[PDB]
Amino acid sequence: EQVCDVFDIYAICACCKVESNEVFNNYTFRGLGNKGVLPWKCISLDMKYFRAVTTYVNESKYEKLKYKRCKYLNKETVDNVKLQNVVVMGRTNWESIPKKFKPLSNRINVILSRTLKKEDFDEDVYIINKVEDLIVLLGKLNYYKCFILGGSVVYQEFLEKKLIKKIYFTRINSTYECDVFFPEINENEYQIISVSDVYTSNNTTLDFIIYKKTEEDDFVYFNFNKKNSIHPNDFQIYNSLKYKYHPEYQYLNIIYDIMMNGNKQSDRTGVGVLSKFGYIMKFDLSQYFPLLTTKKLFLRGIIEELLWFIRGETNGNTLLNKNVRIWEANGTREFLDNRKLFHREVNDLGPIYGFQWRHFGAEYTNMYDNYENKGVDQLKNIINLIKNDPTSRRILLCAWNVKDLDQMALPPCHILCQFYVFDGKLSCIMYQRSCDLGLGVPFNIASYSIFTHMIAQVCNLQPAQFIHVLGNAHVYNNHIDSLKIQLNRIPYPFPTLKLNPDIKNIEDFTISDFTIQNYVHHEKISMD
Amino acid sequence: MEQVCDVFDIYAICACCKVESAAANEVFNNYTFRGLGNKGVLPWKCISLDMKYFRAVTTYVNESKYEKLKYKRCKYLNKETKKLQNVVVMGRTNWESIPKKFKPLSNRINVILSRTLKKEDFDEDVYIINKVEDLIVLLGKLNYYKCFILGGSVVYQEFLEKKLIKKIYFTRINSTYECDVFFPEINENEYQIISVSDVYTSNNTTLDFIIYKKTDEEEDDFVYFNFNKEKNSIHPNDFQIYNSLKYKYHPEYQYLNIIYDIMMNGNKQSDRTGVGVLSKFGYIMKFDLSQYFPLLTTKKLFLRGIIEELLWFIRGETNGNTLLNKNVRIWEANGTREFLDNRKLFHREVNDLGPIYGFQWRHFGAEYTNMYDNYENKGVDQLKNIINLIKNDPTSRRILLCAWNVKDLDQMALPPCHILCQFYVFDGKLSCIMYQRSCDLGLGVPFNIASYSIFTHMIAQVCNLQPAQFIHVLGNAHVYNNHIDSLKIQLNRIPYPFPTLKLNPDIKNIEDFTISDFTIQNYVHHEKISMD
Ligand SMILES: NC(=O)C1=CN([C@@H]2O[C@H](COP(=O)(O)OP(=O)(O)OC[C@H]3O[C@@H](n4cnc5c(N)ncnc54)[C@H](OP(=O)(O)O)[C@@H]3O)[C@@H](O)[C@H]2O)C=CC1
Ligand SMILES: NC(=O)C1=CN([C@@H]2O[C@H](COP(=O)(O)OP(=O)(O)OC[C@H]3O[C@@H](n4cnc5c(N)ncnc54)[C@H](OP(=O)(O)O)[C@@H]3O)[C@@H](O)[C@H]2O)C=CC1
Ligand SMILES: CCc1nc(N)nc(N)c1OCCCOc1ccccc1/C=C1\CCOC1=O
Ligand SMILES: CCc1nc(N)nc(N)c1OCCCOc1ccccc1/C=C1\CCOC1=O
Ligand SMILES: O=c1ccn([C@H]2C[C@H](O)[C@@H](COP(=O)(O)O)O2)c(=O)[nH]1
Ligand SMILES: O=c1ccn([C@H]2C[C@H](O)[C@@H](COP(=O)(O)O)O2)c(=O)[nH]1
Repeated sequence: EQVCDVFDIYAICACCKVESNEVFNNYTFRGLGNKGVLPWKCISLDMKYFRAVTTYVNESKYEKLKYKRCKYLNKETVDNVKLQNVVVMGRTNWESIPKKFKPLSNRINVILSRTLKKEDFDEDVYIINKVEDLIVLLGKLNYYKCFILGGSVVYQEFLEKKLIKKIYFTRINSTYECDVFFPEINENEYQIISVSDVYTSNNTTLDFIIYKKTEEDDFVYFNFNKKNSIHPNDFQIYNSLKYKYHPEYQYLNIIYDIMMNGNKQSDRTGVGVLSKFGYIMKFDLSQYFPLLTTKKLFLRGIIEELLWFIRGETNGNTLLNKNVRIWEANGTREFLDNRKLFHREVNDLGPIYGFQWRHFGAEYTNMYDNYENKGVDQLKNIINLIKNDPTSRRILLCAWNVKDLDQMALPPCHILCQFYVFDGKLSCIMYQRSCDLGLGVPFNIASYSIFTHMIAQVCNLQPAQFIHVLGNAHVYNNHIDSLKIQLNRIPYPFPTLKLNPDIKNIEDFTISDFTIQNYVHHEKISMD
Repeated sequence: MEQVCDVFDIYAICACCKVESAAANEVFNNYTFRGLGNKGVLPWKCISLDMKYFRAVTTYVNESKYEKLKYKRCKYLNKETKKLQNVVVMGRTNWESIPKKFKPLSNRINVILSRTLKKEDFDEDVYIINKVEDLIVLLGKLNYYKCFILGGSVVYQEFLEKKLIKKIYFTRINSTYECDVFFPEINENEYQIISVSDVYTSNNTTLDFIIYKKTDEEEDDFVYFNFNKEKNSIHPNDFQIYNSLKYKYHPEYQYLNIIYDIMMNGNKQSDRTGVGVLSKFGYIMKFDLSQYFPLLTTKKLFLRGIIEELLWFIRGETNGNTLLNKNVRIWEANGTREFLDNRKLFHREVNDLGPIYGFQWRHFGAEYTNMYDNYENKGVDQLKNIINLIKNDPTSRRILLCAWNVKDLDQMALPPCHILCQFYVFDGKLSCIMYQRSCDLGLGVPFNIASYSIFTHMIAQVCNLQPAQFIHVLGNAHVYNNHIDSLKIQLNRIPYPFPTLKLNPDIKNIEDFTISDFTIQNYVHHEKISMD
């Protein structure tokens, strides 16, 4: 029997990044305080979380805890003759709390001090001289759970003395000056078991993770009727998590589903795939920018491609001269000839995305022609519908021009975008007919999330949801080993995207107008 | 105080078919499914999935939960506190109908009610009882998990009348057979449906399974992660039946649950019509066409028009008169002089709908002139192309049929709501995704599901494939305000097992179907609803 298990002693903390290709690990989030106070001004949502966790009590479960504690102390009663949690603090910590919040409401307040005396305190608020006097006080109290609230000294000694059953760890994804830090967590001592959704509060993203020390028959009946070379230990870390609420799991769960249940199919490359048909993912752009964190991703190229689209260009050389090689293989002489485009100049990609967005229906000649005022300017049309008729159900942008497919270097994977406006907020669905989960889809989420921001800003709206509909969704067999590595990495809180606020027209964006902030990521993975 | 059926966990399990009586404008209720047996045996040759279910339910035990049951029954009786098995009780006629190679039923304690036979007349390991009261006595002496009454009709009736049944596990066999004995009519005041299963096909019939009921560290962590969960003027009891159900696995709940979500959480918006809506953005529904045809059952739907509309599409027609002459009025309001003038289509003849679905499917990119023109070999015949892709390049990820022709939208009576179909082929089976930009949940979506489920069958058949999944992606999904009260009624109806769709197998080209090549079979449905 362990003391922390008998007396249910937990730690709860909130750590930021600290002012120093930077490498990342859990120890990236370690900033606790600065000059006796919190490193940040105010992060309300963590405050609300901290209070919610340290005040919550379950009466109907206390008798099992009381029974266990008395058995361990060779007693029949807590006596030895309104349930609340206990919260333990350091003196410096208790001094940093403003007066009007002390003692903490609905909690048994305990202060570890070597200089304070209980006479100038109340009797509700206890003072104890060392760690051992806590265990004595807990054995004499009725309480639900015991939360170590810090600070840095208290965390360290409790952690080395193995008195912590779980750590409730808030990751504050921003950087502050700090002089005190959470002690490094030994991953052979604790491991992450649950990760929350990602949130925005007071101009920072944050999430919540949990470290752990290392009728109903009718349901069965309805399951009376309930594959690929993938082994248990392959996804040990992935399957060991209990709560996977981070939105990155929307992408990772789809990969897991394809690996476990996908259909074996052949492809042009001869690599072969596992495929499934029909998925949705939803990302809340008001709370985070969903740039994958379980590997490193770069954004300059996909931003340039998007600016290239908006200009309505079809000339692959424009990208190539900026060393954006997304379309290079699709514009070679051999690739075009295999498309039977024998009279197409190298890197002339034909009436692809940008041409369809600005000139749908115009006759394509070559990438140097002047198409001004030719065909339908869809992009201008949708921006005008969003501004002037926001409840239209016809706000769609379509790249799948059936008449021009064979003239394109290849037909679009991103068939269409539809927009939706409510209470000054813009959402976007993108339908993708063909989804390379390992390589393409991480970039695709970023492209159309950025696009949704761009459209929202030029329409004086706030982005809300990017909604990604996947058609033929596949994992190439040569990515399977790399994706096994990636599925067993635990996501970090997402970054944020900042657009130059001065840009008010869709055509005025330049590469320098986009900034990714606070991107914390695992190391790059060559998909192979 | 405590009821006998509660102490001893006495359940009924049965399978009921429809019974020959049939007519047009037939009314349906729970009592529609009441056929138990014919001439002392079952009315059907063999429905194996029900047999599998019946075996799983009546053989399943949970050892962990026995100790609580053992204490409960000891307390009731004033008693002191091989493998666990269930008890199964059969009437003598029921026992005699089971082939010998299955008797006594495996892994279960067998009990037979009889007066004309005594234990000496049986070779098998079975208990004979001659009164219901003796079963209760026997149950007090045995160690067992649950007690299931297996019929026949006499046994069912007397155990219901004695109020000895705690739950009825009831299979609805959605086909008609000759019957001479019948499950008793169930009292809605005495028993209510609490769970409904997925719909299945077994041995050329659909069926589902319903249940009538008699009328820790990580646990706290879950509370923690919900710390930030904090609308529309809809009352609780308005969805009393809908929220009473425990398990809603019938595939019709994919539609019903979306309606509920829009009513509870939808956004109040204006719209092009002026009625106003509640709306949400982005849903997916999946229907398994190998197991059922998803024609909604919580209200009456007709399919003749949408089939004729689909055949009109495939012919490439844009002439609304063609449908009107078949007394199909789906497109009538979009073809009037007034409607076309408001579309600024002043030079368009009445009922000339312009370059809409049919024209885009057979002639995408051709210049539209009028509904009477000869368009042969003009534009892209994408319907022909995707059939050829499905036959000759089935792994292609480019098998896509698109009605949203951006150049032609303003020439259309109205822009298409069904933007595109993508197809997927694996293991000789065809699946279809349809993307719908705008979805009238009350009136349009029920018909749209049916239309594209039929189209998936037609494309599957002419490509010698079997239909697998119809997948329906909703973009702007809305409920019109004038539909809300109709939908409140409908959401409190329990779905029936789905019908089946059958096609003339001789039709081998997509263009060769006629209205008489389609048969919907065993459509059981609630009353038609006027959405108002
Ligand atoms: N972000 C977060 O999650 C949290 C951050 N903080 C920040 O942390 C900082 C303070 O942490 P820190 O500076 O380490 O000070 P602490 O909060 O660790 O308290 C330290 C004091 O507590 C007393 N104490 C500590 N250990 C013992 C012991 N074993 N027996 C008796 N008395 C003991 C001593 O006071 P004496 O001199 O009487 O011995 C010591 O000086 C502040 O800036 C605060 O804002 C605080 C709480 C949570
Ligand atoms: N589809 C389904 O779910 C099921 C269908 N069936 C069908 O049901 C039909 C048979 O049902 P049914 O005809 O009603 O006959 P039952 O199976 O109900 O058994 C009736 C006989 O059981 C004995 N019995 C019943 N109650 C008592 C009692 N209280 N005390 C003593 N003996 C009793 C008597 O046998 P005796 O004459 O020896 O006294 C009575 O004649 C068959 O067609 C069978 O295939 C059967 C089970 C389930
Ligand atoms: C940063 C919040 C927090 N977060 C998590 N996850 N763990 C913690 N150990 C933690 O610190 C709580 C103890 C310290 O608390 C305060 C410290 C400084 C100022 C105010 C407070 C508390 C307040 C103010 C309003 O109401 C309170 O209770
Ligand atoms: C239709 C089955 C059934 N279905 C549900 N839902 N409820 C029931 N009360 C039920 O009857 C089971 C008792 C009678 O059973 C048989 C009757 C005729 C022939 C065979 C059997 C039993 C067999 C054969 C295979 O193994 C068996 O047990
Ligand atoms: O932006 C893109 C472009 C391509 N792909 C992937 C999907 C397929 O693996 C392949 C497209 O080839 P086809 O589906 O046309 O065969 O590229 C993406 O995921 N995103
Ligand atoms: O097959 C159809 C055709 C139309 N609608 C509905 C959706 C909208 O309520 C209305 C079309 O209006 P707009 O989206 O074009 O405004 O008709 C459907 O649900 N299904």
